[PDB]
Amino acid sequence: IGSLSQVSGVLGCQWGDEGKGKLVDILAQHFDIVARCQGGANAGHTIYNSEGKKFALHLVPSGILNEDTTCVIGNGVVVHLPGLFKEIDGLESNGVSCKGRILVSDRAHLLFDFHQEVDGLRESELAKSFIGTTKRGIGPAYSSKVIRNGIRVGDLRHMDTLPQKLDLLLSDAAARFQGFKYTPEMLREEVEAYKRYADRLEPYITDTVHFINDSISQKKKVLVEGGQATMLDIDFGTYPFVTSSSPSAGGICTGLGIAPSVVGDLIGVVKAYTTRVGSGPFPTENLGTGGDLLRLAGQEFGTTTGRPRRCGWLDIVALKFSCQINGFASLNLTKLDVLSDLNEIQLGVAYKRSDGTPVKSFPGDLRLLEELHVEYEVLPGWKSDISSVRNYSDLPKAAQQYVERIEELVGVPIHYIGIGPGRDALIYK
Amino acid sequence: IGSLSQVSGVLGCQWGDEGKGKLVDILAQHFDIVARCQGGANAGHTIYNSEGKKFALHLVPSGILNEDTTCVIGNGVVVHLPGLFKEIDGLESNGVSCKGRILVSDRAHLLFDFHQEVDGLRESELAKSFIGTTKRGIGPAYSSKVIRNGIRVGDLRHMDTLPQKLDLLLSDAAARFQGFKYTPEMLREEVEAYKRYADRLEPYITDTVHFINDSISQKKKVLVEGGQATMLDIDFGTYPFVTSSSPSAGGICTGLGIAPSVVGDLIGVVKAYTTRVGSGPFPTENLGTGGDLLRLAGQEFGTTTGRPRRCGWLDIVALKFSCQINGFASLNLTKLDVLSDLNEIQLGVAYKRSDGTPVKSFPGDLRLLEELHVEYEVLPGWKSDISSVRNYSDLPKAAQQYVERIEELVGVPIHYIGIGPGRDALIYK
Ligand SMILES: Nc1nc2c(ncn2[C@@H]2O[C@H](COP(=O)(O)OP(=O)(O)O)[C@@H](O)[C@H]2O)c(=O)[nH]1
Ligand SMILES: Nc1nc2c(ncn2[C@@H]2O[C@H](COP(=O)(O)OP(=O)(O)O)[C@@H](O)[C@H]2O)c(=O)[nH]1
Repeated sequence: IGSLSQVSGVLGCQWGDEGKGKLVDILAQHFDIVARCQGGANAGHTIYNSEGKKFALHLVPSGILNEDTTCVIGNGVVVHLPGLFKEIDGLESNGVSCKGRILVSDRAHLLFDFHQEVDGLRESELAKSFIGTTKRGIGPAYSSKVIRNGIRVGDLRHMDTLPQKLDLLLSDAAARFQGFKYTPEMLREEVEAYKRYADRLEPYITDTVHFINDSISQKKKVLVEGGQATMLDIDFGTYPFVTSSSPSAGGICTGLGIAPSVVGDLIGVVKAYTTRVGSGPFPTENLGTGGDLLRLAGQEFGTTTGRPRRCGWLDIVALKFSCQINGFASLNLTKLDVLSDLNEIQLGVAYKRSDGTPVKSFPGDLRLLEELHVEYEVLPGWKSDISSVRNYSDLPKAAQQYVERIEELVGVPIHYIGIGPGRDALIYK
Repeated sequence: IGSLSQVSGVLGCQWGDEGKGKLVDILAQHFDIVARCQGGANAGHTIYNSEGKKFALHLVPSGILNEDTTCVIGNGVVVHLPGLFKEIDGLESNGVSCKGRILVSDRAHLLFDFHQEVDGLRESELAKSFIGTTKRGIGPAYSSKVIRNGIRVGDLRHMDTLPQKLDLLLSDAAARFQGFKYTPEMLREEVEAYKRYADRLEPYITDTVHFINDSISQKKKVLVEGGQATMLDIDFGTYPFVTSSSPSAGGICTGLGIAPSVVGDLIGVVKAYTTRVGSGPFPTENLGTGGDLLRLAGQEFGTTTGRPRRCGWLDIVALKFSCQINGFASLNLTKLDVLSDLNEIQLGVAYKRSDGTPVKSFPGDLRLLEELHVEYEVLPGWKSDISSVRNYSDLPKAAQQYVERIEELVGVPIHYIGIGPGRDALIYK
């Protein structure tokens, strides 16, 4: 743990809910800075302190629980101020003092209220391939960024031109969707509202790129927190069933201003099995007993909705893919304890076409991904409670073998084994 | 030169026309693969072969002149098929055989004809300050990618659904801009057109991610080609006066599927001074005779338009910035020969606010970037022709000192010095 590189990172290997939050929180004990690089409020990093208090971070980096840690919100992120403050409010009321510990990049883009209303207006137009995003507005935010008419955090320091920028964004949104209720009164609404936010955010705004780099040359330890998993990447994911950001290792560079040569060891958080929140390709998805079971044992339900999340077996093909894309040094096999009630465990060892020809690497073509079939391997499951095991060799032999099997197949070793939602529930290897 | 890492790369440090094309063409001799990772057709890499023929690449990687080199168009790119073929056509008629040498990623997005018409509709609609783009539609291309409704290269293998995707994109475009002439006839137009493109492009389409990665473990040499310069990066540039892609080192990872730990030595192409094609923040801009002379000796005029480009002194503040963002190993100081007529050469050494407070690092705030003033340094120029100098020590002492000074202020060594547009006009150090 203390042998990690000066600039380490934590990324997701599957489809989003691996359990990075827990890891970052545990790792932040030996890191000066914890910085998020991509995504937005769409997250939901759940952590439990030393006592057992349930903290569900969204924008604020998971390392916010460590008092001697400076949290940085990078440039690749899309901050929604109303929500950011609300998160800070309820964070300080629960103990953690966020004063001068949350550095918000001035190059990061502002996700506005209209961005959220606009995202949803497009959902009622989608066919059977609708996204799972409940009007969050991540797409529209990055849309504006790329178009180059979006507003950034540093733009809040020029309240004179802010209403001018606002008009355009709102004009674009009104011209597009007829359902968008746009009035000259609503323009003045967010202008006054964001003015208060601008005054409030002021102390927070800082040059992230400069800070990170300066800190790095100052020998300060930096732990980058992966927004989501790579299979949700805008490029390497299961397009179009992905997020608009870059959960990949590249997003650390583009989202923080760090050179590739500066990025150190990356730990890929892999769940003992797999899950997927929205719709789309899922090769190892189980729609029966084992599926309903993994969901209950892992409590794989929406936190805000309670909607059942798709469950399946650890996809080895999809995992080797994420391993090469990010070049992970180590892996964090989470939710191992979920497999404690399994008689026999399965692994998605290979892909093969309808016709029989083996599939090379994880394909980008959604169709081929929904046509092919998986070749499983069955490992003997241990049937004993393990949420109390602290050492490695104390683990049931069947469990050890499962871990060791994933390593043999993937090539990347596992140094972290999660066996419970607890902060202390982690087996080092 | 042969000491370069297995996976090298060449990126731009200023605002676009540094001279990478020349360099990649020169470096391609010792590389098995040359791959573009970001941007689109907006490029204009000019190169001269052994004889003196002027080749102006756009989409095809600059290493296309080397017969034993397989060019790869990564996934971060936005290919406009009509233009790509037109380029391949006029390329093969000029000698170079592109058969089985241009590998087009299946995960790359397709820049459509409507994307170009749409892009131009937003500039004429806007009042006052524009962008200065030739209406190539790079922005809208990435817009759709982010929105996740954009069509990719691999989607051409499913002609049955292709017309469905088209309708959405065109619907989005028509709903937004009233000026967009959309008819059910123009839909079928591009459908039949792109069917032909699909059949023709078929041989080219390959899994870029897999190819690159597999090739790399096979010990094949890969030279990544930087689209443009980092000061034009969507994040680290001078927003909103930047491109929609990531010309940064990160773009190599997100645009190719290469892990940061895999990316080797990056070479930063720096002009002996600075230029800027469009409008926007340009600290070192010289509106006097100094810029006039600088422009003429450098031939800084649009190739397609003939428009005069903004000229200035080598910005050290902007250069150190790009150097930390990409973490360059070496630099390629280009167009040195342009300063051969200069009595004295200046360097933008520091930034200072209106009140006097020093501006730490390169700022993101465009306003601050247009308010601050630059503190220059004046070095004695050599007044001799050097376009024929082959060895380093053969260069006038004043020239050597200029080179060594840039290395002292920046911290990154210069191993390549350009003294002419020629293929052979490069001094190694
Ligand atoms: N049962 C169990 N829960 C775990 C384990 N590791 C983490 N968790 C919990 O699983 C949930 C996954 O974390 P979440 O915040 O949703 O994932 P994130 O996407 O990385 O933010 C959290 O409630 C964790 O405390 C484990 O080994 N077993
Ligand atoms: N005088 C002079 N011209 C150069 C030198 N290096 C490159 N050039 C010219 O300027 C161009 C530089 O940018 P260009 O190729 O248009 O695109 P890039 O890919 O952004 O470099 C070259 O193609 C040459 O014609 C140099 O050392 N001296």
